[PDB]
Amino acid sequence: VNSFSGYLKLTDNVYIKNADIVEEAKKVKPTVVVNAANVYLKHGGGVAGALNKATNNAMQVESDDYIATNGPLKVGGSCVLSGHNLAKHCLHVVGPNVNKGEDIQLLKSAYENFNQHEVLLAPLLSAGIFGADPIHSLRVCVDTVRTNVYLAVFDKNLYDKLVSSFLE
Ligand SMILES: CC(C)[C@H](Nc1ncnc2[nH]cc(C(=O)NC3CC3)c12)c1ccc2c(c1)S(=O)(=O)CCC2
Repeated sequence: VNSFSGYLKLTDNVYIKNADIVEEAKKVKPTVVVNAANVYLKHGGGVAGALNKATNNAMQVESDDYIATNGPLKVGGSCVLSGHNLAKHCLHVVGPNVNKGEDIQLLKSAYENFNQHEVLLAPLLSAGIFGADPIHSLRVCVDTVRTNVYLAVFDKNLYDKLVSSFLE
């Protein structure tokens, strides 16, 4: 139903909340939930692990069948698969992992995938153990995405830092 609540409005199309993306998906029932995926769709840790465990491993089983016949994605690319019990669809987006040496310029391409969907629930791409500067990831989101994006950031200190930095 795309019924989002409790978000701060940063721009006319970008919203942010201190929340777990899994709990937001259960409450909102969005048309699209974004996963911060890797190229072979191995959802072991972080955001991808939280989403997969909330589907009771259905997301990993579907992702393994997709990779067996289609092979890996590219950095900056995306794949629409089922959203299972969390959303109508899951948009698996691969942002660059700068801690593993990948190019930060590809973060723009990663966010450009969001423009194919009118409204999305999403994490902050390439943050956490992917190592991108989170303030820079928020700036790329704001400058690239034109559709309605609801960012769930599950860390109060990081949320407060992002909001303070944006309001400078
Ligand atoms: C910056 C984080 C606060 C954020 N995490 C989250 N953000 C929003 N809903 C979440 N639910 C569980 C989370 C989660 O990370 N759960 C683990 C047990 C810690 C979580 C996040 C944002 C983007 C990325 C990652 C992590 S990652 O997985 O480290 C690498 C991929 C990019």
